[PDB]
Amino acid sequence: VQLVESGGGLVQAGGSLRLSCVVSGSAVSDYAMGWYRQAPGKQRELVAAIYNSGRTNYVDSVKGRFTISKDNAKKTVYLQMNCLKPEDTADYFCNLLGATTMSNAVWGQGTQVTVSS
Ligand SMILES: [Hg+2]
Repeated sequence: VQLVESGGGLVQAGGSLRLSCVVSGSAVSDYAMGWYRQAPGKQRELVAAIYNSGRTNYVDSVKGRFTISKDNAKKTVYLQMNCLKPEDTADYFCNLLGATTMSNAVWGQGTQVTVSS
């Protein structure tokens, strides 16, 4: 898969961002997708998942604050990020679910989110 993230930036605590992930091919239509984040001294962790049916789930720390969605026609996955806190500072990536362990996974450059206090 080919993946290009955008929308990150510097934001103030309490603010909002909308991240986009444009995917080549039909991955958005064919596979469950997720948004991941990698904090300074950590590994990539799944924070939001969207399943083929349109069902979603979230890690507890972002539930109610972040919303994952997709547009099949635009081959894009979105992460609406509200109620941002400094602890959300991280590099954000989108990918097929399982990409942290599955063979031949490919990652984009990610998009950096920095939340100031
Ligand atoms: Hg909130």
